[PDB]
Amino acid sequence: KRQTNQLQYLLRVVLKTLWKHQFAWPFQQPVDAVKLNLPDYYKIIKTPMDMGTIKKRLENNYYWNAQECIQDFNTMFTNCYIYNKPGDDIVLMAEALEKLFLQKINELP
Ligand SMILES: CCS(=O)(=O)Nc1ccc(Oc2ccc(F)cc2F)c(-c2cn(C)c(=O)c3[nH]ccc23)c1
Repeated sequence: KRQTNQLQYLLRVVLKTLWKHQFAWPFQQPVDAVKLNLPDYYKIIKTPMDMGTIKKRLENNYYWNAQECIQDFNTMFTNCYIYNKPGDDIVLMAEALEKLFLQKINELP
């Protein structure tokens, strides 16, 4: 049986696949509430999360384990579902990314 590190797999396989997805671009940096005109965002969302922050955490030895990283991805998706209206384009984009994420995480070593 091959021994492959879970956090390494999360960086090189999982994050890489999601980052390249056509719907990844609104999730590659923190939400810019000022430019997007969402003045209530940082009041409703208490733990903001994005793939750019996850990428930095994976590169800067932040995570204790793979589950702490998985929680950051889940926070990013649920923040989107909490803030935005169902049926909004951004929600449809997050749902497609979350479906791909769950597929990739099923094959985690
Ligand atoms: C890179 C971060 S950014 O903030 O610098 N750029 C950025 C650009 C577009 C965005 O969304 C859109 C998507 C598809 C459209 F057709 C129009 C949009 F505006 C969002 C965006 C992200 N997220 C997570 C939300 O929850 C959200 N709610 C409302 C906007 C958003 C963020």
